[PDB]
Amino acid sequence: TDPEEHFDPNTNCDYTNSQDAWDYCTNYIVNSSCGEICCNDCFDETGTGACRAQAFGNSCLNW
Repeated sequence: TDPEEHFDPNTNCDYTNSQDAWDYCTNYIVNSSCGEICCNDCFDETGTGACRAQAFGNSCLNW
């Protein structure tokens, strides 16, 4: 999926930009909160499934 048509931030997200939230989630920007959790917290599961690949096996060693 793409993060464009998918936002659903639970009450622990902060950023309300698709790009910045995604970037940090996907370890693009070193931040020590990334992995599947950061996807889950800023995005529903569907958005998450994409963002997970971009943390899992793109930048972060472990999601």
